[PDB]
Amino acid sequence: MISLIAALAVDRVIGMENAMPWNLPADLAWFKRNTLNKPVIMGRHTWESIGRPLPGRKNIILSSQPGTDDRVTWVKSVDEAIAACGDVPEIMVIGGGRVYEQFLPKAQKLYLTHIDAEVEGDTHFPDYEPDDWESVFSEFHDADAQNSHSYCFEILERR
Ligand SMILES: NC(=O)C1=CN([C@@H]2O[C@H](COP(=O)(O)OP(=O)(O)OC[C@H]3O[C@@H](n4cnc5c(N)ncnc54)[C@H](OP(=O)(O)O)[C@@H]3O)[C@@H](O)[C@H]2O)C=CC1
Ligand SMILES: Nc1nc(=O)c2c([nH]1)NCC(CNc1ccc(C(=O)N[C@@H](CCC(=O)O)C(=O)O)cc1)=N2
Ligand SMILES: [Mn+2]
Ligand SMILES: [Mn+2]
Repeated sequence: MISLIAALAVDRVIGMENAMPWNLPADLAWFKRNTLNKPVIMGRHTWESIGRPLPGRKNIILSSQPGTDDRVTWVKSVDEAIAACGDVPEIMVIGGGRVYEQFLPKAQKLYLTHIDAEVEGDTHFPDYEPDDWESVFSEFHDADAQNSHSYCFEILERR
């Protein structure tokens, strides 16, 4: 099964100038917890924004160019990415925008964080048909001393 995980600000913004302007440690804890010990698939731009391999996870990067780092696995197509994961229960697709768009039709599950933030961005989460998805978990949090915005963890499963 293929899953997508993402953090969306208002108007499905997910990034700006190859970075994420907000800082939500609670959300990054949620990301870690839901990805650890699973393969993660990402695009090249997202690899360059993270800046390092994510520990405890098989890092798989999509790029039409040859790899420039043997600490991670490089692939050249969507099908090859999926094959490189092997026989695992859950593949996590961690973006960015162009990668998300390609894996959304294959995905059975979405892990979305909705952040109450107004941010100008250049990258959006793909527009998905709400009828196709059933919310099976929701958890709202108010802002606190560590998290400057209110946010909502949501898990959706394809109907
Ligand atoms: N808020 C969130 O949840 C997340 C936000 N982001 C943000 O998204 C932005 C980056 O997203 P985006 O600009 O769309 O870039 P992507 O991360 O989606 O990566 C795009 C690159 O990945 C390669 N690629 C994608 N698909 C293929 C394919 N089928 N075959 C071969 N190569 C492929 C290409 O590399 P190449 O050009 O070398 O061929 C392409 O240029 C950043 O700002 C990041 O911070 C990222 C993840 C999560
Ligand atoms: N919900 C969600 N939030 C995000 O911030 C996110 C996402 N999903 N999907 C992809 C993505 C891409 N960018 C990044 C950037 C940094 C880390 C990172 O440093 N993660 C550490 C966090 C450790 C912690 O704070 O607990 C990790 O080990 O996963 C991960 C993904 N970011
Ligand atoms: Mn197999
Ligand atoms: Mn806010």
